[PDB]
Amino acid sequence: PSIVIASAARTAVGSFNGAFANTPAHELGATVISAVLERAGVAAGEVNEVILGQVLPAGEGQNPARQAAMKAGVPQEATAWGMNQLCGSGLRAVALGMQQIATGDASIIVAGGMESMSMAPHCAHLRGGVKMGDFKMIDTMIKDGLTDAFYGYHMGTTAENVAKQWQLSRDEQDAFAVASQNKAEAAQKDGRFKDEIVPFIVKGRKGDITVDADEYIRHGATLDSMAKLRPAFDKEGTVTAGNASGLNDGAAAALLMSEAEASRRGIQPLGRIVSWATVGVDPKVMGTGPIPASRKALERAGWKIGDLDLVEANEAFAAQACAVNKDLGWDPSIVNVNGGAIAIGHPIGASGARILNTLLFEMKRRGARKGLATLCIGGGMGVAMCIESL
Amino acid sequence: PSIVIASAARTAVGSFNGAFANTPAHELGATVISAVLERAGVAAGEVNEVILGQVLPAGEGQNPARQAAMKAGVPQEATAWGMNQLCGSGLRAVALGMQQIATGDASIIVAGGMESMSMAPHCAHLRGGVKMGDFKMIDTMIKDGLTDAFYGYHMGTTAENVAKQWQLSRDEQDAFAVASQNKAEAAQKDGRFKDEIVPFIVKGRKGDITVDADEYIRHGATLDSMAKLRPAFDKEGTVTAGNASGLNDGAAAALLMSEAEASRRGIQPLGRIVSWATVGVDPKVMGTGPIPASRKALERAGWKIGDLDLVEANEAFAAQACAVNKDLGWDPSIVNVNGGAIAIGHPIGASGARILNTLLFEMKRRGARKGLATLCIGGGMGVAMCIESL
Amino acid sequence: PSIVIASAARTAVGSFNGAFANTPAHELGATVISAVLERAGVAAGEVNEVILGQVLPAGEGQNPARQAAMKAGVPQEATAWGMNQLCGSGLRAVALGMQQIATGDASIIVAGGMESMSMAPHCAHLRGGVKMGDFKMIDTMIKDGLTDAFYGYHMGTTAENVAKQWQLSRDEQDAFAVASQNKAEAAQKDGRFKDEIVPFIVKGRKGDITVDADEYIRHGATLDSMAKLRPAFDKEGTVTAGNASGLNDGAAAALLMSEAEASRRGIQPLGRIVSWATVGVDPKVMGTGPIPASRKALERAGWKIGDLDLVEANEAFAAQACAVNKDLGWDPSIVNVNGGAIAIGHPIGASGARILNTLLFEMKRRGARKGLATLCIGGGMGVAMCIESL
Amino acid sequence: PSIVIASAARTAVGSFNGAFANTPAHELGATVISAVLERAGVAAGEVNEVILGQVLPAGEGQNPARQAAMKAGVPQEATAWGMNQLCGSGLRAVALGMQQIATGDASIIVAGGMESMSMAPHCAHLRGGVKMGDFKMIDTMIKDGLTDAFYGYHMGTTAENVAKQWQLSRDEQDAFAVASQNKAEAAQKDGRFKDEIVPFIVKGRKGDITVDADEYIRHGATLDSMAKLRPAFDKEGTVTAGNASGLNDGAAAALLMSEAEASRRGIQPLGRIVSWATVGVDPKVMGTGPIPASRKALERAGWKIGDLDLVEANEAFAAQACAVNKDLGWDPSIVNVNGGAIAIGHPIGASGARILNTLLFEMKRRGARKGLATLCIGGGMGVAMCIESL
Repeated sequence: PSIVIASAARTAVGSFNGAFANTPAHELGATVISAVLERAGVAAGEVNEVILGQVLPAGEGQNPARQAAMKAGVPQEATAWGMNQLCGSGLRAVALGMQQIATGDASIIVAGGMESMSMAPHCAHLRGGVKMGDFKMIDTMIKDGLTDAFYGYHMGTTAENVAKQWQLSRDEQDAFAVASQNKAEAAQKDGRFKDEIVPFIVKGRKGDITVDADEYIRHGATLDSMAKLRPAFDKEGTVTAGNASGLNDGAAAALLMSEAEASRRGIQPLGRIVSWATVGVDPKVMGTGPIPASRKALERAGWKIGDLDLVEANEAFAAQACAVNKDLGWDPSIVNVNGGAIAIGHPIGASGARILNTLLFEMKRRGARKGLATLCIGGGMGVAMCIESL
Repeated sequence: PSIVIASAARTAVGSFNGAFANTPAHELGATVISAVLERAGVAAGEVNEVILGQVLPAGEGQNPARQAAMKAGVPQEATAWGMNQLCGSGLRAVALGMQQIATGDASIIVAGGMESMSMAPHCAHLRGGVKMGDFKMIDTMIKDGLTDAFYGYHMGTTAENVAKQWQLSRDEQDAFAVASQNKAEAAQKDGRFKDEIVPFIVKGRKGDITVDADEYIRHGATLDSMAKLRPAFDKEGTVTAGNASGLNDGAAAALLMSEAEASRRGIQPLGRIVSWATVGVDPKVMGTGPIPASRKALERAGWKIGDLDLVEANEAFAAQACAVNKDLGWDPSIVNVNGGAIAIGHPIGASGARILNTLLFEMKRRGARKGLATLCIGGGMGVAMCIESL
Repeated sequence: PSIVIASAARTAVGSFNGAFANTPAHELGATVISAVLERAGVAAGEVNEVILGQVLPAGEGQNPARQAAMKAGVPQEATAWGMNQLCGSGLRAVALGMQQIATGDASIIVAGGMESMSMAPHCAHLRGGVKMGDFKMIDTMIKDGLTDAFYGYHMGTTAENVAKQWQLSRDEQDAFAVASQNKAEAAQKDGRFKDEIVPFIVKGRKGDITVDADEYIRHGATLDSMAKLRPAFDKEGTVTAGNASGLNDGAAAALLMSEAEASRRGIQPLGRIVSWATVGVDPKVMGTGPIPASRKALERAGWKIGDLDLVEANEAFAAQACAVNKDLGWDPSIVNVNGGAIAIGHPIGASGARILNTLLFEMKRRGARKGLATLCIGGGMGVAMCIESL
Repeated sequence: PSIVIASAARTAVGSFNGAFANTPAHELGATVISAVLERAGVAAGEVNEVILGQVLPAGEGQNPARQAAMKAGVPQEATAWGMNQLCGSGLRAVALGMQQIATGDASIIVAGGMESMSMAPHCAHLRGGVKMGDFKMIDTMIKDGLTDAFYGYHMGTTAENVAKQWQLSRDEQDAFAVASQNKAEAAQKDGRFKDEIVPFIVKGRKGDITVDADEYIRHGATLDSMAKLRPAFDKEGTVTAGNASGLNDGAAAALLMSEAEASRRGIQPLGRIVSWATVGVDPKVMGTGPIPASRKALERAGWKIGDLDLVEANEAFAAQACAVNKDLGWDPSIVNVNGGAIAIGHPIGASGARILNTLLFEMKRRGARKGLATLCIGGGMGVAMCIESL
């Protein structure tokens, strides 16, 4: 079996409690579902199934994958579900949709992710009732999204372990950070993010606001302002708000079919899924995930690391990203060419299909042939996908 | 590729705020992951992935699939993820595990679902603040678990939708409920749940307790206690607490590998998987989804309805249970043979793997060669899976 | 001016989440207002104002004193208000009521207090929003009722402070506690609380229940059972759940008018208010408040300590009650002759009027001429009142 | 006995979730206590008691009046208490303080009120527990401050009741409202609130901010802007956000002593308390409370309405302030000469002391001999006080 991504689409990535602050994740998904359809020239009625990565759906109601597909004009007769491999979710769902077609269970899939970190609620187990004493209202964003369930600290603490252990300085983390911002700023101003970003309409009482730009990219980000910041997690540490990714909203997806079905319907695919892999790692240093995963991926495809023409390797933190690129040995000038998540955002469920978009459209936009994606995952994992142009 | 369930186990279904009142989902899943590896005689180090359905993880921490897997002693090596096709999750998880192996993406999987409806919290989105006025704390079990996202009403009102369309009166639904309970109270006492139940140790402070019995099986269910219950959803309706399944906790799973690997390891499998399907229906009448799903999977297997020796059609509601039995027309006597969910419980995320357990052990018990599981799903879907024994 | 207490009444004191678990404090208040009126032969239309101490009114609605007055049939032309000097409240309200008559502003006042520690809610300030991170739902009973605002610790710690200062052993404290229980039991059995208690009807759904006995009094309390408790505030402490008072519900009040008015009406009053006083102490030793307050009240009356025939010294904690008794040196045999708050309970805003009721009805029973009621107060205060029989 | 007001002060009145959005009421109180002391030349060590009206103390900790006293340097030997007669509180407190002096129980009292409507929390009674389903988090500001407990509707509905009863047009109410704003703007600009206001320093991480101006007063308020507003309580009503007072934070107080004691110390007092009164009315028309309370206060003083030189009649709503003025018939030109609560705000427990401050400092500046302050009260009450210059 041979599967292509016929088309791809993402919302812009919103900043925490910003442009999308009150926008449910499935709203962002419904637009992205309609956009991949409209891009490939496929009708909504032809979709066999909608898969959406999503980490924090508490309070959005029954199966927000189905809400997203239904709002988007997908018929009741198709199916829809969500899944969760954390930061890996958005790219994994694409691998899961790829499997759907390989087995002869579906022909055409919409796969990706969607997150609204903004709309994640606070929660408390209250059925027994609280006879007396204070109790906690738990921020599900932190608890279920960013906190290690075994060691009880933030993801930023796992980045410190990795920084200490590869001997990455506070200066090196900030230089990779200021670089990521600079490459994103240059790309946005260069209209490199136009093709992939589908504009989203935030409906309001005293005004509709059209959002088609990444609002988290800081313009003119310097080395002086970076170096002034405090360590956010470790009191004598190195990882900061500046060289770490942020809390963000967005959605992103890809319409998948068999290669020959694309051809039939006169589509001109953005890429061909040659391989994928997920692998586990020690939770303390989850950020190194992308090393074994990208090496399993590459083995599965039959490529050496030096065959890749372009890479998106997620920037969860400046610490881990640098360590991944140090290990893998790929030319840093092909990595994250239009910047990284430190500049653009980290909408967790969406993140993997958010970079799938950036790589596919840049593979298009420079005539690259081979190209990989990879992301570290909390609790100790990595995921990757190899993509070959047609 | 031919894929076989080498083993299968499940916790007892627990009552709502009962024996597993304060037991998180991943503790029950962790018992279930151990008991499948123990029964097959396969170690945890051999497991590539853990795939667990779960509808209600809010509050539980990052990726509880990974938590259940690490507490099982499946090493950091393997990966693990959660997924959500609502009541269908537990069985879909099995189909997906089967998919990982069919595409050569892995060797050995443990697929199923878990659910603590008891531990599901109240929540509200409070980042914007509430400048003034009262607000609602939302019961996530109801909002994300049981309430249709489109018409905004509970699944017991979709059972009024189906009860009117197939003219199923109150005396027909009280007949199916008592007799599910009677079949369920006959199996539990006669030991027919023994094999498929692994006991769970509810760790306390002043007394460890061992649970190993479906506590939600009321003993001596008469028709006269059934007919005096008031309607629970529509004020002049036919769906009461008596002719519907309840809120419950539990976990349920299966070890997957190729037939040639089980054949290899000297494992006599519970059964080969021959097909599966999932189909969407009108969300108003969501309980008719097993009808299309059972028909699609029966075609993918090459079977007829008459070929089936044993069947689990999950009893979400008495209305929709008699609606699938009427349309599909299979012999009533070969279906939900040991009773069903009205009598056992409805642990949503795990319910799919709960009935699949019951099928595979009652397929080994009576010498059935063919068996279909199937389930209705909120938002309007169904899932089916055909199993032949070896 | 000479002001008398024409009549008094109180409810039984309810155990925490016991008989009165779902009864708003103003319902208890309304019954006691009705009772004082009946008992004095005074009509509700004759009341000028109602003054009710109440520490924990959150969620009860606008000015619960007014709610109580209105429910009791006191006319809309009268007025009502609440006040808060913590445990001193119910007694202070009586002094404030006396002052309305002394200054010629009113003729007829109903004064006392009311409290439902059970119905006190959890709260959080949510207007600003909680942009990110956990937050506490605060138990208002603990925070506004029982925690010192300066040192941050519970009243129980102030008790340890006094235990250490006065070198009071765990054995002396436990003895005092058991004595309280045994006195209260004996008094209850002999009918000594009948005159003071007005029965309260708890209106249900499946039956009304009449409460006319103090439910917190433990019958057959043993020294052993007290000796086996663990310290409740300091892990190497002496103050326990046993030798501390409890968390309780109740109301209590007095009807006041001038001595000349009672004579006009032919009323035989329960007592003349001869003096009162309130004084501050260090918050860390707040249990000592009764010492300066009592001495100041006695000086104002022109009485020596030895002139007192009966004393109600409130038992917040055994440690502080023992310190008070040691310092003042009054004959312990005339203090709390029918037991105290360790046995009976501590409904904060009501307590001072609860112990006035006990003192008044006992002084009548035994023909005692001179009495005194006193309490300690959180944050370092005392209140006392001198009463003489007519 | 003859009691004087030796000195007075208030904070600026803050807008809802404005300047004082995160300032607990006792911090504002403490600044006002320090101020009255400074202004009278009286030391904190000389204060016997502090009495502070406060409607919304939930979550603030034990007895915020004590907390305010202690922060201001008032010794632990003094006492303090809070009280609640709703909007009447901060004026009622002054009368209560007067009575402590008249009955010989104290020499020096600090009395007024304090309120942080901004900091009032949301709450819910959670001890029994929520077995299942949604429940309400109740805004304590609305529930305990602004909702009638008998009729279940907002104070603004009682204003509509008065508007209908007195036939007061939308246009008359709006004219009154604009006049209030324009009078307050003029007084603010001319420096008339400087004498009464003590500046309050709001402490901040990145800057302390001094607040010495009433921030709620609208500059350049137009009749057209008022006329365009929608009714806020009744869809065919007349009462709007514009012609109602607002939700506000502030504190305000008076230092009291005997006339002879002021003379001993060489203090020129702001006024002698000549009389006070409080009376009840029907809760449905609570806005009329000032009518019988004022008449009763004047009777007690031996004054005719025509004898008054200046009046502060608090403006909870235009409708009721108009009714009061029409009934009493005092010259509108001497009422609220510096504007009123519609413009300045309505910090509920502080308001009666805020208007007394405004009355006193205006009497001083214009040499007015006789003054009256009055407020309406939720639940159907009025309070009034008569003041004469020395």
